[PDB]
This record gives sequence, C-alpha cells and structure tokens, in this order.
Amino acid sequence: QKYAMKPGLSALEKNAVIKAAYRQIFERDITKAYSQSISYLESQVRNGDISMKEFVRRLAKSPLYRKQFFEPFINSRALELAFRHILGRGPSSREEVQKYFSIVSSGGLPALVDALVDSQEYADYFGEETVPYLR
Ligand code: NA
Ligand code: NA
Ligand code: NA
Repeated sequence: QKYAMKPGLSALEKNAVIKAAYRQIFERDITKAYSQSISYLESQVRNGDISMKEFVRRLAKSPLYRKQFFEPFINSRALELAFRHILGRGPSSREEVQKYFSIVSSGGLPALVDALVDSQEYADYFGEETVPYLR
C-alpha cells in the first residue's frame, strides 16, 4: 500500500494520502483539528505548495512529534524512533547509530529529521511525493 501526493488527485485520494501520512509519522489518526500548525501544514501539502517530503519534515519537527517520540527518550532511543517513522526501518549498524547520534547531540530533533529526510535512501524509496512506509 503506497500513497503519493500529486496536485491533481481527487479529494478522496488526497484525504487518504494525508491520513496515511499522520498514521506513519505520529502512529495515530491525527487530524487538521489537532493544531493551527498542522492544519496550515496540511493545506500546504494538499495544495502542492510543499511536497510530501517537506510535509513529513515539518511534521517530524512538530511539538506533537517531539513530545511523543523525542523528548521522553535518550538520544539513542529517539533516533531509532525517527528512523522507523521517517525511513521505515531500524538503524542498520553501530556505525550508522553513531553517525546519527552525533547529529542529535549536535543539532537535536531538527537535525535528526533533516538528515533522515535528505538522505539518498529517502530519495530512492519515497522521493518528493510518497509517504514513508514500513519496510
Ligand atoms: Na511551518
Ligand atoms: Na503540533
Ligand atoms: Na530546522
């Protein structure tokens, strides 16, 4: 089951695409109703002013994402969570854990998100338009 945001999709499909995005990132049925920010963000991705990649990015940086999947955890644990939500897999090696560990110490949640989202792997699997999915 793969979902991709494109500007000319029907509203039914767009709704389905957005819903998948929240479920993959927040692991629950968040809605535009949750905050001004998320609603604004949703309007951006729905209208094509930002791509799906950019939507995932801003979503993963949000206070909701931060309080559920970053703030309560040690660097080590927060990065494996972000891996799963953004990349659809767990970290593959101790060398990869280390790479992202320093990024987290260095630039916290925003740097963790940017790095996962801007990796060549993310580009290969999900690109600009596709919701991350469990691999
Ligand atoms: Na914003
Ligand atoms: Na939020
Ligand atoms: Na940032």
